[PDB]
Amino acid sequence: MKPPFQEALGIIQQLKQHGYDAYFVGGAVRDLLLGRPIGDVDIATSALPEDVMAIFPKTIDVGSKHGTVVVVHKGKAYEVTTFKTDGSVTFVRSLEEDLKRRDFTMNAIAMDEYGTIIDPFGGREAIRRRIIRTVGEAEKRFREDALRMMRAVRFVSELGFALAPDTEQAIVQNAPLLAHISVERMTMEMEKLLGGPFAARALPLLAETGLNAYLPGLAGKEKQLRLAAAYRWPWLAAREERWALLCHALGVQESRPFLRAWKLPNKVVDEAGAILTALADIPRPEAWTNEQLFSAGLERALSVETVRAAFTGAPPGPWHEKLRRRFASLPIKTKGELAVNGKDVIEWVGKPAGPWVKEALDAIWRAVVNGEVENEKERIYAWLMERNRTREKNC
Amino acid sequence: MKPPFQEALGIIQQLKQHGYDAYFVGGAVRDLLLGRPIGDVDIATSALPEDVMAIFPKTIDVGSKHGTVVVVHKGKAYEVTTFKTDGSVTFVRSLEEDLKRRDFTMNAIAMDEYGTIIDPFGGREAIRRRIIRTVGEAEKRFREDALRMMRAVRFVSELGFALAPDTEQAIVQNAPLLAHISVERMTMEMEKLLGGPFAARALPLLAETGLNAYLPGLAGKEKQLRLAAAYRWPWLAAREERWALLCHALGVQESRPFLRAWKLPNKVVDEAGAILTALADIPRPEAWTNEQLFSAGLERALSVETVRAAFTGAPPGPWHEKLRRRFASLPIKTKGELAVNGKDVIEWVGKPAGPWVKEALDAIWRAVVNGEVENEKERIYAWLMERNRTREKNC
Ligand SMILES: Nc1ncnc2c1ncn2[C@@H]1O[C@H](COP(=O)(O)OP(=O)(O)OP(=O)(O)O)[C@@H](O)[C@H]1O
Ligand SMILES: Nc1ncnc2c1ncn2[C@@H]1O[C@H](COP(=O)(O)OP(=O)(O)OP(=O)(O)O)[C@@H](O)[C@H]1O
Ligand SMILES: [Mg+2]
Ligand SMILES: [Mg+2]
Ligand SMILES: [Mg+2]
Ligand SMILES: [Mg+2]
Repeated sequence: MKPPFQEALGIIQQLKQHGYDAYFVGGAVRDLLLGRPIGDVDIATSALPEDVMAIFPKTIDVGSKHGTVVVVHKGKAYEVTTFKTDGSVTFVRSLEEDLKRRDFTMNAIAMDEYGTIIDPFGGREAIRRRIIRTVGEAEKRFREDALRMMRAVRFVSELGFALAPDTEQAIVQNAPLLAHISVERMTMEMEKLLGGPFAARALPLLAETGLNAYLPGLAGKEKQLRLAAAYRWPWLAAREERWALLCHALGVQESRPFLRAWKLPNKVVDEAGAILTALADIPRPEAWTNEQLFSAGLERALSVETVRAAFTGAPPGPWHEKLRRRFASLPIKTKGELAVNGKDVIEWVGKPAGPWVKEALDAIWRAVVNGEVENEKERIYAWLMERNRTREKNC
Repeated sequence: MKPPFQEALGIIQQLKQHGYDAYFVGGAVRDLLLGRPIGDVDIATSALPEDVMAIFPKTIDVGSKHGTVVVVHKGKAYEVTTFKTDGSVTFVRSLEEDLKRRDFTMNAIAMDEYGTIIDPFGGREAIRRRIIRTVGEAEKRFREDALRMMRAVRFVSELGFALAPDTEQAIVQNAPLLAHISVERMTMEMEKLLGGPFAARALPLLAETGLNAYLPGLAGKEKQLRLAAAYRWPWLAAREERWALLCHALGVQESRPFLRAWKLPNKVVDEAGAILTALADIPRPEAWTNEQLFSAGLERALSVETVRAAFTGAPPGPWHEKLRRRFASLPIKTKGELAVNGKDVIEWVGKPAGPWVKEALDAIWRAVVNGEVENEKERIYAWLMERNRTREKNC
């Protein structure tokens, strides 16, 4: 009894004591056997949602309508779900029927309270071989829920299994069925897929299967998805870093409409574009300017250098370290640190408030950051006063 | 900082550090002030669902569509919700706007990370006075969401506050609007209502307001709901015990269609009926038979005696204790313990399998339970053999 299951045992044990019968199901079982770090623990049972909610003190009703109830047990959330047959939903008492309806054999294993693997579909066998194979007829399953095809690919990215020959074939043959699946759902698969350790060969697969060109903005980018195999994807440590690089590798022109079409939240779309733009604007790591670094703020500069690294092969290590150093010597680090205020500039220049003020303050921060003048009132004043009779001597 | 809020502080503190601003809202603030045991802590914030989900490691998406996200923090689930204006939903940045849309002034208080009470609608006053008053126009609020009326009454039951004269008036004037609210939602209110410490006066209230007779099966039971005031409701310790007694007190004829019309889950409807039935079959605590006790199993017998107690005024103490004792001396406690098997009876009586076998086994368990014969094979055999030549001497 490995620690992730050890603590979830309470749940099974209690469902059993009320005469129910429950099992560990899902990736966690897969992971355990595969030797992976264990993902998160799910419990399937013969108990119906209102029974689960009656037995355990804290329960969250996530979706009891399709069998699932969240149980908070000794401090964590677990998803407990009644055994079901995938049509509205029908509940049963057969664990075997509940496994039959699961996507791939690896995912279709179960473990009992005593640690016994129950594996009626040869998932264990598929794990030894490292194969993603559909439970039952590859074709039928994908018709039932086209999204399964997407998962199959991401699983390739996540575990470096290979697609079974006939399962793969089914995908190309059943590609179209995707555009019936709501974007949101595809996005979370894509995101996982990009963060796969094997992302490097999952992107190409996205092309050699029919899946490309039913995914948003991946219309005929087949050439592009193949050359993607050369990108050092796994050093991307962040969501934005990922999307950014995806764009860069697909030669995406305007980041905004694309990342939007994927229904990613605004802040991510923005930040990804930010990185992307910075990267167009700084073509070499030495090229960073106090200005642009200040402008970008340490984090994003770092991400830029990481995304660059994932494209070049040059580890970001040394740059990240110089950026960290530079940033911490920037005479000011935010605009709010500026020792001088918009209203000061007004009193000094005898001009009424307006759009010239921004321009002033802008020229000032830059001058402070470039260290042309200290961040102190008296010295900016002189600086500004003297630079206003220079604009007179020029035109 | 009381312990319920102490641990939730983290959530606020983090939302604030990302520059958001969040408050403790809801019953828990009310509870705190009223001096009650604190119900469960909720957080309202200016941050949007996707921000909350971004900041906190474990999050459950219960309903981000209307602003709510559950955050698992240091081992508990908390409901975090973006400030909103009740129409689709509009998110704002005003805490004041978010409180304005809540049901009653007691429920519309707020507390900040430093323990400051923010109370723009005089909830604090309404607590001092012990009054349920609508936030804003009593009439308008009930039109917006008729369920509010139900809550007001259950809160009466839960806190012993009185309804404000004009709020009450609004209920009678706006009673009809209930039949637009789905039963399920009324059921959970009713259930709380029945388990109030003041249930004794909430049920009558249900009648003196127009609410009665838009609640299922409470058509013109006005007379009955008033006399309900005399029932010792607060000793009912269980859901079934409650419904049971509610039936008994409404003179409900057939338990089953009634409890069903309330959409309670089946096991409850069943068990309630069980208790109710046993109660019609045993009119005095002394009257319990080894038979009927064995037939009911300790739990239910106890529940019967408690439901009786709530109707009579005689404390169930002594009976509960004798039942516990009797049940633990029942020669067998389940039908499975019987020392003799259906197939034994066939071999013994030379008759083919069939419906007479049940009848035999039935007569046997009863005889064991009544202690007419030991629960042992050899002795049941004789008992049965000798009782089969008695049915010959009789007809
Ligand atoms: N689209 C689907 N069709 C059939 N079964 C599915 C589908 N999606 C999920 N499942 C089943 O339920 C589980 C889904 O859980 P989930 O997708 O969270 O984790 P997992 O696939 O097991 O691994 P991971 O934790 O990495 O995501 C799978 O184990 C599989 O049994
Ligand atoms: N129908 C409604 N109309 C307006 N506001 C509501 C409504 N239902 C709930 N609320 C608001 O949200 C909170 C709902 O919390 P909830 O019903 O869970 O607990 P509570 O009423 O505050 O007290 P308790 O924990 O005992 O139930 C209330 O405090 C109130 O602010
Ligand atoms: Mg999983
Ligand atoms: Mg978990
Ligand atoms: Mg509450
Ligand atoms: Mg809580």
